[PDB]
Amino acid sequence: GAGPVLFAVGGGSLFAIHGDCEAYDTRTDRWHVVASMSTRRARVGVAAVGNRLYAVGGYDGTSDLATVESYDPVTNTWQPEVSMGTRRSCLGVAALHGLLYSAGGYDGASCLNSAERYDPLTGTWTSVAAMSTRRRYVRVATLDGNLYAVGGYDSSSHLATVEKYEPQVNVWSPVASMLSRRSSAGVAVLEGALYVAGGNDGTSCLNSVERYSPKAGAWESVAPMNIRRSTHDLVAMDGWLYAVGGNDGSSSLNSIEKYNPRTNKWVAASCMFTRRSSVGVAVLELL
Ligand SMILES: [Cl-]
Ligand SMILES: [Cl-]
Ligand SMILES: [Cl-]
Ligand SMILES: [Cl-]
Ligand SMILES: [Cl-]
Ligand SMILES: [Cl-]
Ligand SMILES: [Cl-]
Ligand SMILES: [Cl-]
Ligand code: NA
Ligand code: NA
Ligand code: NA
Repeated sequence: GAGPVLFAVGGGSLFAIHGDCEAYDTRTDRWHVVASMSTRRARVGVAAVGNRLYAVGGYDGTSDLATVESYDPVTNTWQPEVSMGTRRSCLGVAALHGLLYSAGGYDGASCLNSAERYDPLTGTWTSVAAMSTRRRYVRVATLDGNLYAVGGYDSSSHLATVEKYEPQVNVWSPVASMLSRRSSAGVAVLEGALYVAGGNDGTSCLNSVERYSPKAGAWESVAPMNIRRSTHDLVAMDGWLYAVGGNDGSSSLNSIEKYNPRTNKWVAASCMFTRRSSVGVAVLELL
């Protein structure tokens, strides 16, 4: 065998919030329309847990959502799940030891530093230790058994700071700060390194990319993307990085580019049907 399939869920465009979804087949470089969600969700957290898709929170054009829904690729369908304790748009979402974490975001009034976790067996959310920082527009990714919360926006500054959640003790700890301030960046783990691509640093949309090694605890610059992207998403697929959707500062992107770390190079791929900024992305193993 089963191969990786990329899923672009929700997002927005000019004056639009999407509920539709599409899937990218790496073998054929082709996109396929898949089941639409029950709710329109942009700025949604999307994570794969148990080879099932979870769309967490988001913004439906009027409200910041607490609701969650789930995608079954076998039947190609979505279903409701238990809602979070907080409404969260612009959040980070990741899978860790089989549990689904939601960190940071915006509840309609404040930038959140809180976090909670979902056990899909019991369908239950429990709060977890809060981050040291309010992190709107945060991204979250799992590396070596820890959660990494990357950049974001407290109510006033764009952040270059990073935290990591240790679940053995339920504690957030600082991580070396990135070389750049970034909100709405794309974040993904590839061959043991945490890649952060694009984002907005408070001044412009970024095409720069950096990566973090936990062994050293150090950040290192990497080839920039071909297109400046904020609110896009980043995912690891079959040895490559895929940067999906986002915004170049004016137009919502349907563009896709992929990063080969052996050549340190970015190359375009087949673009989506829909333009999706603040899009959720995840990878399933399917055959
Ligand atoms: Cl399918
Ligand atoms: Cl976002
Ligand atoms: Cl890992
Ligand atoms: Cl700032
Ligand atoms: Cl600075
Ligand atoms: Cl990833
Ligand atoms: Cl390859
Ligand atoms: Cl375009
Ligand atoms: Na806990
Ligand atoms: Na270290
Ligand atoms: Na490839």
